[PDB]
Amino acid sequence: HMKSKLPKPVQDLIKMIFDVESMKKAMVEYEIDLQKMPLGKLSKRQIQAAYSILSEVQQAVSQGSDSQILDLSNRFYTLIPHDFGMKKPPLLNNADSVQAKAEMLDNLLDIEVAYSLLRGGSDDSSKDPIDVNYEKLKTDIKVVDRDSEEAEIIRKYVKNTHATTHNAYDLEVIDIFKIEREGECQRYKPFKQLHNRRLLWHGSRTTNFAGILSQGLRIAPPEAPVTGYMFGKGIYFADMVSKSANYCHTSQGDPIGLILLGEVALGNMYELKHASHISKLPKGKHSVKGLGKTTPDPSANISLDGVDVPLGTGISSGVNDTSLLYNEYIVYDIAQVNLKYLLKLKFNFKT
Ligand SMILES: CC(C)CCN1CC[C@@H](NC(=O)c2cc(Cn3c(=O)[nH]c(=O)c4ccccc43)ccc2F)C1
Repeated sequence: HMKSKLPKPVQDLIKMIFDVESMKKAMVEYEIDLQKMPLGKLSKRQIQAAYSILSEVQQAVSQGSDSQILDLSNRFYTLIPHDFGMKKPPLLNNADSVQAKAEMLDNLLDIEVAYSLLRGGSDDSSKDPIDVNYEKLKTDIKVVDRDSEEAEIIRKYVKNTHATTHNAYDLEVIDIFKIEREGECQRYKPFKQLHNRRLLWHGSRTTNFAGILSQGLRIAPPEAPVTGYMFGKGIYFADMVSKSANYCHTSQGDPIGLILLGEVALGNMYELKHASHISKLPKGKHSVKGLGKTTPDPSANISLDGVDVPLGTGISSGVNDTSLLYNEYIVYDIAQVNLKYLLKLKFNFKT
């Protein structure tokens, strides 16, 4: 084949996110049986069906027995097969079981998109598959220059917003990509001049990124249990890099992770201290802010293309009885997100 004229960082990114064995490795982390439910047999209607059974388990948990829960728990394992042998699988009887399986199904939908792109489309042996798979993302990916002003700001945002409670690792920036999804700037147009626009982190495991870069950051479907998410079904961001970095699910077994920096139109923020499982904001509000105990220093804010970057060192917020150690931002319209950068990170585990 032609050998591909993309930059080397962009080629390694494409290899990373379209890695088939990594998708299988991700599925087994959720205790799924690849013998019964392999990567090829995965589909949206199976995942939505599973979401719905998880919504029924939510219902029984919220109204209190282990007799009826058994039936609802088993119907979930029917739709998404798990690897337990001749088993008796673990009972899904609490809020944690609902949250845990909801976050799995979240990941399965992103993996299904990644694999469907991979096994959809055309097969040209004369083209480099790195180029072929790059075009399927419908995203322009350019490498940011390490001496640029935007690179200095971004590295400082990584540097300053690593929390003391997440000091089992620290992060090196390997590559900084400027990204532009097809039609996203057009979709963002109603919110482009809205007040309180902020550059915020979104971390996910590397097997989600083909899905994210093709479909954008999305909302979990109607079938999904709204109790499974702390502030309901929206798109979640953080202003502390380490908080988002944790959702990469790096370890000593693959700490090369990916993380987004997106422009989020927060507007009038509906501020909250504790969990509120809502599927629609109160009138006049454009986002939720989960109030953190710690927050980046408001006086040390910096502008990048007219977008605030909260890159100050973590200080006390003056908020008392909150569930959250750090801030949290949620939007419930996908048009309020415009993804600007993607960072490839280097997790130095000190344990
Ligand atoms: C399931 C599939 C159709 C894609 C639908 N969503 C794309 C966005 C994905 N998930 C989220 O935005 C989300 C992500 C999390 C966890 N999370 C997270 O994964 N990364 C973060 O940076 C983060 C920051 C603050 C709080 C939570 C974070 C919790 C609830 C969510 F709804 C699922």
